[PDB]
Amino acid sequence: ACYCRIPACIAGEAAYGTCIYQGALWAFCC
Repeated sequence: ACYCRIPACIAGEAAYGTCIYQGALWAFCC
């Protein structure tokens, strides 16, 4: 599974780009 997160990816996750969702920019994390 991957996730859109604010402010950042959590433990054991790495960032692969961004999400644009509900008018904000999120980290795209897997």
